[PDB]
Amino acid sequence: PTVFHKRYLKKIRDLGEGHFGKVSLYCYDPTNDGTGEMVAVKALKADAGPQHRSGWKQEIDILRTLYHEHIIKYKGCCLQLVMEYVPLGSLRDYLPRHSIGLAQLLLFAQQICEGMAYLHSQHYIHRDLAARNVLLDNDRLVKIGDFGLAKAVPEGHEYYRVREDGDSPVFWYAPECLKEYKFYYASDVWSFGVTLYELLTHCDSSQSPPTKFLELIGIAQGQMTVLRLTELLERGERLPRPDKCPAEVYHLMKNCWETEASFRPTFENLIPILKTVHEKYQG
Ligand SMILES: Cn1cc(-c2cn3nccc3c(-c3cnn(C4(CC#N)CN(CC(F)(F)F)C4)c3)n2)cn1
Repeated sequence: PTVFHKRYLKKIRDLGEGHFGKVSLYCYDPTNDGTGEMVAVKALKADAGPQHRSGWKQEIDILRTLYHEHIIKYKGCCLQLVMEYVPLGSLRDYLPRHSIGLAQLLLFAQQICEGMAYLHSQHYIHRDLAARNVLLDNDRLVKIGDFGLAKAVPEGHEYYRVREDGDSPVFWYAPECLKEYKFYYASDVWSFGVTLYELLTHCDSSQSPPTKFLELIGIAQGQMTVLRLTELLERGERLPRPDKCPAEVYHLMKNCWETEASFRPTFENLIPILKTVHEKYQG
């Protein structure tokens, strides 16, 4: 509802970009003095089609109505999406550069669950839960930073019917997404399991989910990369145990990766469990 005037928005640097989105850092200086507040501004790339353009207002309305300590703060519009600047950036860019302890990773893991549990309680599915969409406020504060794929689950259904795209993050997806094209709340849990794997590997590119699943599938599979991913997943093949990752944390990852969606923990279930595991490694 807040209206930011384009003239006061002074671009500083580009922060990140997706297939049809771009996020840039701006100083909103109506004067020109030190008061100039730092804002993150998200806009639609020129190439975006009318499907992604129509679902952009819907994105803006999702973040508009989400108020949670582990969800990026919405500021207003100028359409361009004005949000808070989350100082240390994505975990994907941060972790390969800063060696963070196991205890802190488990703490970040917990906060992702609280934001995710809150999101699910508002009847929304994220569909893009990955380390790149989790922003670092400080060494003890994390936030879900992008909702480009987020969708409301229709009232009388337990899943959203997904429209098989090219920009879909298939290496973060559960088999029911890849095979039946249904996105359950339990499908975000599968992705959290992947995100936890990313945190535990410090977002190292050589150990990333696409790197690991392609070493298994092969890089010359024609139109069959998704199909071969589905069959290895249904054969019970999973990402390896991140080196130094606790055995119990791995079993919790593996349990987020149950082939049967119903056998997976909810985000609510995960919070008491991660709080305990964190407390354990905090000592
Ligand atoms: C020191 N330092 C701070 C930052 C910083 C701060 N903020 N504050 C808000 C957003 C960001 C980001 C940022 C970087 N990538 N992203 C995305 C994924 C997500 N969250 C959005 N995606 C782009 C599109 F699709 F939305 F357009 C990528 C966001 N980076 C980077 N280095």
